Amino acid sequence: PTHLSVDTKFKTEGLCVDIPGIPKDMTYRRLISMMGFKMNYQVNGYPNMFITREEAIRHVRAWIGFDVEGCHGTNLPLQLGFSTGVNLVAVPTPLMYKGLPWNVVRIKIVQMLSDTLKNLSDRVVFVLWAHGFELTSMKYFVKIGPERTCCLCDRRATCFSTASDTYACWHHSIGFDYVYNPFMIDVQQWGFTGNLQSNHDLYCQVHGNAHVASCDAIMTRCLAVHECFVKRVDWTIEYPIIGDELKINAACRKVQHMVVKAALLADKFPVLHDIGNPKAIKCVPQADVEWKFYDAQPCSDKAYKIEELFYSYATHSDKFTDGVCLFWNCNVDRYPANSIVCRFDTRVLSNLNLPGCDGGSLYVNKHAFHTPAFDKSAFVNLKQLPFFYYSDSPCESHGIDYVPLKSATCITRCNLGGAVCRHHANEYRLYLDAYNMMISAGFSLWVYKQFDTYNLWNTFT
Ligand SMILES: CNC(=O)c1cccc2cc[nH]c12
Ligand SMILES: [Zn+2]
Ligand SMILES: [Zn+2]
Ligand SMILES: [Zn+2]
Repeated sequence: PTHLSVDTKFKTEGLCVDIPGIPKDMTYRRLISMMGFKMNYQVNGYPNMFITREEAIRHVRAWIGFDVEGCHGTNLPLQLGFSTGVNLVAVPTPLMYKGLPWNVVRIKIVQMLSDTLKNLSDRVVFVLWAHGFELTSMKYFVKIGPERTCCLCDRRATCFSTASDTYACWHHSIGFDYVYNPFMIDVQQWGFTGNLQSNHDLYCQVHGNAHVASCDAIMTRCLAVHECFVKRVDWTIEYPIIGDELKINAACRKVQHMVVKAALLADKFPVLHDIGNPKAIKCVPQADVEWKFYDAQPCSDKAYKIEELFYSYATHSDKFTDGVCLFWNCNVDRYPANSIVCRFDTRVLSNLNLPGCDGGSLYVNKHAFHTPAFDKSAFVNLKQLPFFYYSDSPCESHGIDYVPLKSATCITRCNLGGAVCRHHANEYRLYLDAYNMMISAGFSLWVYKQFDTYNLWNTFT
């Protein structure tokens, strides 16, 4: 069982208000036929328009919530809402657009999906809370057939043009009018009691219901993300490389060793309390410090209460007041004052970060991590960690042309002694690039208020 069988049953109770008299017994095969799509027995890579919950999770970057509200059935106009906040009105003659015929509506749909998805996925997954009109309207903007490649490149075809009779991916679809071979999934098939708003509002206070189709489309994708990434967590699923994943991850490792090593040199803490990843390793292996590890998986729902991390039942818990605490991506409600902290800012706009549930976001870099909403108050006992570069390594070149470096934040023997050497200038600039890579990727660094880089200069005496 790799794909969803067309002979699987589709619960139709949710479709009987827009479609009165629909059979209770219904397969995907009969539903697709009813929707106007002739699969004509095809073994060419597109076995079903609808996908499994598992296939949907592997393709989370393609998720676009879709809702159609029957505004006034090729007799009345339809309001087409997308989780992008777009509302289009199709006529059969929070961004809201006036009534227009399908021939122009379908052009806008291709433009919008292509701009949204080109840098995220090779496909679209229409996430629905199906009531009837969204499925019966797909024949107006969707064409299906064998799997294909773009006319201008080797990527999988996601759009079709009736004007030129050619196929294109999301990058080369300008002027294309049909969505080609889309995927879709009905959230109602997962067995819910009650309507969309009641199920959504159980877990999210951030998306309201302004009664437009995009509002439902957003709430639908939000509820799907909650079910698949907040309540259900699968860290085994790997996701393709689409951006700066390898550079961002390497930068995080360089930044972590740098910041922790400098803190241990500047304030000579005897013990370090490392909380978070149960698979974490000593980021500064040569440090003198007593390195103690505490297991806490990434919290995907709400941030950990600092108090519950010490709830040791009938035994005494450790005193974190001695030494320093390292919370590298361990999201707590209020950090202790003696901490070094890396906290992902969920508000960041990027191709790695997808909108999440209740203010949080779904960070997808090798794995999907739903992260709780960023909260500035978690850092009240700390300060924003300033940029600095520290190096005790020898001033030795080993060899890109050179411009002399002048910086107050290059903490080296050469800078103390008057002039930065070529090696430390190359290393400072590389470290500044990795630092900016990680900050721009959404990460934020915080440190105990007594942290001072002035204390680092005397480690050369
Ligand atoms: C930081 N957390 C602790 O010191 C600790 C120590 C011993 C048991 C438990 C259970 C939860 N936390 C514990
Ligand atoms: Zn292409
Ligand atoms: Zn929501
Ligand atoms: Zn030097």
